[PDB]
Amino acid sequence: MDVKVQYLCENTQTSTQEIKGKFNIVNTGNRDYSLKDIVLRYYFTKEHNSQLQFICYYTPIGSGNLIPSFGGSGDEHYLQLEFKDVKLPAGGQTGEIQFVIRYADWSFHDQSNDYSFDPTIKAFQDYGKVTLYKNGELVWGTPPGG
Ligand SMILES: [Ca+2]
Repeated sequence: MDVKVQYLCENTQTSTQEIKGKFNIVNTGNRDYSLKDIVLRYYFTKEHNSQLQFICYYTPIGSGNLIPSFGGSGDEHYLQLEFKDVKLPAGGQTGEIQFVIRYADWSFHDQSNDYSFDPTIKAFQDYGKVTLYKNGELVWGTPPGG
């Protein structure tokens, strides 16, 4: 009855320099939004202190309209996506948001200890391990320990 996330996994290897997959944010409710009001989080544990980097090679909403950051710590750590003011109508969707998370020094992740990693999902499906927040509330998904 509100926005939700679909996910698929591209890089399925435990050990990799790039976490890689796609998101799709679908507005299933009756209210149009601006994406500027929506926060997405993909939870993963960082194995290194090198700078973490987000890269989106394609999305229909334009990659320049994404505002990536990293937050939390330990088992609460995540990639966060925020957005510029891009309207997302009721019934609409972003379409694919490709994502890669890598280190500036090209260090290897261990994905096996990442809460949001699911290598068995190769086609988009509604996915509760990536969260959305809006208006200070959790509106989609379950965060770690949540
Ligand atoms: Ca990890």
